Amino acid sequence: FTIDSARGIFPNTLAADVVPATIARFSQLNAEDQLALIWFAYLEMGKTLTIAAPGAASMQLAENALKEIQAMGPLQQTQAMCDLANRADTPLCRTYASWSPNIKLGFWYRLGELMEQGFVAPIPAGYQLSANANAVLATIQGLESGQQITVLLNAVVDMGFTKRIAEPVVPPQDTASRTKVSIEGVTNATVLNYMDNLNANDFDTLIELFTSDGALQPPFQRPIVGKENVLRFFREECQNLKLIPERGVTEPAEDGFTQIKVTGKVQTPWFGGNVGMNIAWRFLLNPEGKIFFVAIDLLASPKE
Amino acid sequence: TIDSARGIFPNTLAADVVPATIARFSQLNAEDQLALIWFAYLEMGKTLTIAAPGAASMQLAENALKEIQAMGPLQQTQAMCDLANRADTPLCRTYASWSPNIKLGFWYRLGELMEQGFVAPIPAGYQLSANANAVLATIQGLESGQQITVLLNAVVDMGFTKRIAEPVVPPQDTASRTKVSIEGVTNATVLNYMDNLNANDFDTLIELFTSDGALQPPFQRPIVGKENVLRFFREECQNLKLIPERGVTEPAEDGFTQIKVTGKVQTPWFGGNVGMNIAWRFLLNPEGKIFFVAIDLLASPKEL
Ligand SMILES: CC1=C(/C=C/C(C)=C/C=C/C(C)=C/C=C/C=C(C)/C=C/C=C(C)/C=C/C2=C(C)C(=O)CCC2(C)C)C(C)(C)CCC1
Ligand SMILES: CC1=C(/C=C/C(C)=C/C=C/C(C)=C/C=C/C=C(C)/C=C/C=C(C)/C=C/C2=C(C)C(=O)CCC2(C)C)C(C)(C)CCC1
Repeated sequence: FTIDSARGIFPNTLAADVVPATIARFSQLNAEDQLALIWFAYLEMGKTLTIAAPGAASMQLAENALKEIQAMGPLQQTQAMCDLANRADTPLCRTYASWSPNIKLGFWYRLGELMEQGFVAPIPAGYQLSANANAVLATIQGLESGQQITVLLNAVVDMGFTKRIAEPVVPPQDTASRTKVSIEGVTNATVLNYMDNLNANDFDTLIELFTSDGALQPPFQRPIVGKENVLRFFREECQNLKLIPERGVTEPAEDGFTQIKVTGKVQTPWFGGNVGMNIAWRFLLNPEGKIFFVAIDLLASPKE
Repeated sequence: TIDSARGIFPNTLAADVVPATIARFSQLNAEDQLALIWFAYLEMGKTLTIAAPGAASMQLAENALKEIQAMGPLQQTQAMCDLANRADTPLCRTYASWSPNIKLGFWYRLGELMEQGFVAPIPAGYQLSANANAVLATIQGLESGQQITVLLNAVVDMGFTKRIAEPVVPPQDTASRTKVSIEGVTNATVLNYMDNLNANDFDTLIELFTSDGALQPPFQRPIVGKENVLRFFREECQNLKLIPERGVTEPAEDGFTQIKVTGKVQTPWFGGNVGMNIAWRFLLNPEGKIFFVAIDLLASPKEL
């Protein structure tokens, strides 16, 4: 069997496909409505949830692009933000496209602050969203917080126009300091080592758990295949998570493989303990215990 | 901008449940994607018959169909999964070179063969996953015009990315042409647009556009410039019946005029058995040329 056929394991896991549905609707909107909608969502979410500050290295990497926009006159600033949302082919859009998700997020965090302050052209006063756009924002505001932040993440990542620029890799947590997870029902060493090395930012140890051709599938994305690609993903995108697995189930699979599904919560360093996303992991392990495939799913509700 | 013009009549109520539903579909495991379509196809076929693919189309897909028919059953199932997964294989590359009609004709013939048992069918008694059953429920709840647009997009999105299309039909003889009538709208450019498209007269039709003008099909990005728009007309827009009903005409910036028309459109795949609810949004420059036209599938007849 293939990586792609393995996507079908635990086929009855209830993934939150309202998230990609909602991003698809969002993507249909006119660019100015896209930007206003996110401005509205950001302002209202900010009443009860504060975004962590972007890292210093991140801000340094986005600094030249931010300066360029801040130096523009107001009509030109608005046009540059529209170019990003439209995925137009421009130098700024190409630069944005070369960035990891964290750098893109930190770029918009800083523009958000500047718009609140009046230093970068704000959404026009009294702006009203289009018919479709107001419905999309209603949908977003009805979602669990973990689903809301995932919609915003995808909206930010999808902007710009397609060299890879990412933050420096943090040193792994010192061995003495590491905590170990406990999962009801699951003593599988590979699963436990996966969770514990990821919580420690120990990506060189983590990648060693994979088969050479192994894949990792993030929520709502295609599998990332092979150790080179999966390690790059870990280093660019997977730093400083907190995985909090709760319970699991272990079953035999074809050809002497084992499949394990674990559910629990995950926190992103952008929100710390203020947002706990509901997550399932679905592992397919070969006979030696190596990870041939792991999918990470955002779940439809805690009921999942 | 072309992109800023996407915002005209911003309050037109597009059926964004269609791209939402496509996004959810696209998350599914490949075998569930194929079974789901098989199920929708079978149930829709009890009240709607798909027109036969044209002879030229069938000839163009003939070699790929023969190759699949020659495979043993496990390999046929694998080939159809490769298509649904967008895997990189020769068959997937060939499929991706085809226009939508050729892809549709390829699946129409495989559908007939699966019904007959000559090509590996969906396993007897197959049950969809949790997410997949919800996706199919959504589809079955949509208007028929929205259902067929979902199936069209699912078919078009398969394969892996030379352009192969059916031959262009000769324009309808002029003595035989009918003329549309639109309540409220006597604009010659809008009327010539509808009438030339209904006559398959793409050379005359393209002449209504500005050099840099664009056409935006339902839920797709603008197709920009006369070369690209004419190619689109010739590959994809043959044998439609546009039945505009009424419209509204307003001034726009820089001496332009914007016109929105609503009505129905029939595709030759279903003839008069499916009438899709459609809006056209035109932006015409001061000389009457089309700078931008968007074609939208509407959320319900209540948007007409
Ligand atoms: C745009 C824009 C604006 C600013 C918007 C801003 C500023 C938005 C900031 C949003 C952010 C900060 C969202 C962050 C979301 C983070 C998420 C959702 C992280 C989820 C990570 C998970 C689920 C990881 C799971 C994993 C697991 C557990 C594994 O086992 C393997 C690895 C991996 C798969 C990664 C303003 C307002 C100016 C208006 C104009 C336009
Ligand atoms: C896959 C598959 C299977 C077969 C599926 C098949 C066989 C499905 C066939 C579906 C079809 C046949 C759908 C056809 C849909 C056509 C549509 C929705 C056309 C809409 C056209 C419009 C709206 C045009 C509007 C335009 C206007 C008015 C303009 O003014 C400008 C041009 C344009 C924009 C084009 C089986 C079962 C084996 C199971 C395994 C997988």
